[PDB]
Amino acid sequence: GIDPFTVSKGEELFTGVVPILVELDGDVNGHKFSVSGEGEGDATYGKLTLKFICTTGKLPVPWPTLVTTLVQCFSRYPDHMKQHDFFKSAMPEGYVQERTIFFKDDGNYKTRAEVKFEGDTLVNRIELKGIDFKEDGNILGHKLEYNYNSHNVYIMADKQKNGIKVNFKIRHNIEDGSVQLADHYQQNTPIGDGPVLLPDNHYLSYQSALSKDPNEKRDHMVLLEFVTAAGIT
Ligand SMILES: [Br-]
Ligand SMILES: [Br-]
Ligand SMILES: [Br-]
Ligand SMILES: [Br-]
Repeated sequence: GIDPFTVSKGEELFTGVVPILVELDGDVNGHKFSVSGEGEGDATYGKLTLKFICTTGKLPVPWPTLVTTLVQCFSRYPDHMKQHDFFKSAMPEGYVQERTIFFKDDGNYKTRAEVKFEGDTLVNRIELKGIDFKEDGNILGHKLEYNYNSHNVYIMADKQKNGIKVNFKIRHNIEDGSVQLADHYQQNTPIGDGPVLLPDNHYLSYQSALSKDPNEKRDHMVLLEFVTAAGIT
């Protein structure tokens, strides 16, 4: 645990608007890149507003393939489900979020992130490793639409890791009208040793919109996103 006093513990840190910083270093089939993002989250409304920039030049993969990787503590948990909010309960010390993302008939991403507070800022620091991609596939060939769909993200307790398991399927729209499936396997573990809320089975409901900043000439993505916990009552 932490200094008891630490003015705000877990949920108390998210009652207002919180600045967010995201830092990602990636390597996909040897194409190395980095991304930074900045914005804010308002968990009362499940609301995220973020702008991401590829800091190394051109992004070697489509932006939509990075949305899931690039802060589930900003989810709106209904009052009646407050006891199932693992993500906020881990704060401020935070949690490790690990994924494997299988792109159907193509490669996989494996990601490891630490999500925690650094002062007033909620920070998501990620490493991403992609292998087994087709150089002419939908990912390295940049054949995905710059858009995003709504999804449910399914959560269960992992009592052995004092954490959670998460799984879900993302369907990316291909430029020919077809669909590129990306199956997500996820686990989160607290960084601290204190108690955390281990949830009953439930899900998060996501809506996401991607756009561009008309005055931004670097390779970038503007993201608006709303996230709401559901599935209990
Ligand atoms: Br793109
Ligand atoms: Br999120
Ligand atoms: Br969109
Ligand atoms: Br469920």
